[PDB]
Amino acid sequence: IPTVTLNDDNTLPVVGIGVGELSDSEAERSVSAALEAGYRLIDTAAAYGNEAAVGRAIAASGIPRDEIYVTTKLATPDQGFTSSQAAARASLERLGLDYVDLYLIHWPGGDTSKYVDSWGGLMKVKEDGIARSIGVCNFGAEDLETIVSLTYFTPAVNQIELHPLLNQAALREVNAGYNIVTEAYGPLGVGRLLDHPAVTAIAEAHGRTAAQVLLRWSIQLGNVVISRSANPERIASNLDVFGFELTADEMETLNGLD
Amino acid sequence: AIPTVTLNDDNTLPVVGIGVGELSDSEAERSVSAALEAGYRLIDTAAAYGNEAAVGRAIAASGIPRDEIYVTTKLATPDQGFTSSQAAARASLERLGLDYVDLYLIHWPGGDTSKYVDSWGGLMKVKEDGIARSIGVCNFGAEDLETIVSLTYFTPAVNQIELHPLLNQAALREVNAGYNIVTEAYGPLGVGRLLDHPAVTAIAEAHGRTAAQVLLRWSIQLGNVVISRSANPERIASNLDVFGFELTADEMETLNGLDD
Repeated sequence: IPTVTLNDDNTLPVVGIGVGELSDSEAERSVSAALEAGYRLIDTAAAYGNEAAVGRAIAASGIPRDEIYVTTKLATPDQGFTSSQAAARASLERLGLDYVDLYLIHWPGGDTSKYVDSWGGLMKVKEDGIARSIGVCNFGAEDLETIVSLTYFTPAVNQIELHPLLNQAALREVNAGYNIVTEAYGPLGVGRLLDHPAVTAIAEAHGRTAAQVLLRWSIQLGNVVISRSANPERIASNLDVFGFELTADEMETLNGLD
Repeated sequence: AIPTVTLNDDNTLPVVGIGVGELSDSEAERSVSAALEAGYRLIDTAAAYGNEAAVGRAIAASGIPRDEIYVTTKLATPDQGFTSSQAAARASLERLGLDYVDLYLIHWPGGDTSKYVDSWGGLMKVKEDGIARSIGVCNFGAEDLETIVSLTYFTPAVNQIELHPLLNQAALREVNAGYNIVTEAYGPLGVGRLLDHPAVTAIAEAHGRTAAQVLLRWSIQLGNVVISRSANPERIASNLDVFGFELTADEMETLNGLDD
């Protein structure tokens, strides 16, 4: 499956699975199903409380470590320069891993000093080999300008809620301007977009599912797209989004919903 | 006691409810059963979800009097139209195993304006016939609302939209209030991420409440009906316990400032 090349020369798959709001057993099952299906990009977070579960599914998968792309995140209670560096290490211990592929600040917050410090900490985390790449979630233009101007180190990724009713055109421009990759989560709009008349028309034109169209659109925007879990049958279906492309007109239609 | 909102048609709905979007029949039956046992009475389903029969099985199985339960379902987009929406409402009732629904909604306006205007006229008949106590819409913008109100003279009771502190819909809530339309929020946790937002966590700590409880309480204090995505029996019972505390004006202001 296709990759994007990050500004630090590392690569990520353009699709992954997220495990937010999953219990330990649900998380472990979901990751294990996704890996069997062909997913390699796994999105977790310390705040989810299920890193150990995800680590267990990874270890049992029998897939080589270097083919898996593990993302986790700094929990908000652990924000800060010194504390973030310890937090990343604590996540590794829970995951049973020697490194993660991508490590993210989960939220900037209104205290600029805290997220600036967190970013300086994550810079040390990358330097130390603890994370291959570093990035952020839900940073606006001003938040990005602040870390770039004060630290001189640009995030690899900015993770944001993105779907045709919230297409994030403005922020994608800002992201791309800094050579930051946009990572989309919530690609289905809380399930509602699966019945959107424009989505259904395009799905029917291609003989694909509504979810497939939603995902393919996001991929064609240049996004890395994270699907929530899921079920073995739907997981396999969602991954099957590289055998068709949406036309310019189809893109324009979906682009006009926001 | 779970408080209600009073709709423009004089009917009332509980201020909190559970949704079964993206659930299998098995999951929906389990989630609705759990929610009802925990004290939820407002249930949000849709024809497009394909789990109406499962939801209806759970409602029937509960033994709770029908008149204490508030069932919402929705017109699937393939069924839009004046004549077809009236048939669709009845097909939903048959799947739900019910004689009426409390709230019946157009799922999406769509680019075909004639289609949703006709759907709206059909739903007016559905309400006239007693098949739905109240009728409304999802994801209608100001132009969509002006189109249906100007052409049909009948105002929706509810406008259901995604709404959380990173997408607070202040503008659409103003549009809705101008028409005396109740805003119904879904995705109140922002795909789960808001559970770890520093401002939410500080306010949760101030109250000795969970982050989810603060997020739902905020939405309630905005005047919304708030639908929670289906969760575990432990979580859903916790999420329902949002009426023994109140966010201060400062706390509201903080959570209101997150979407900029």
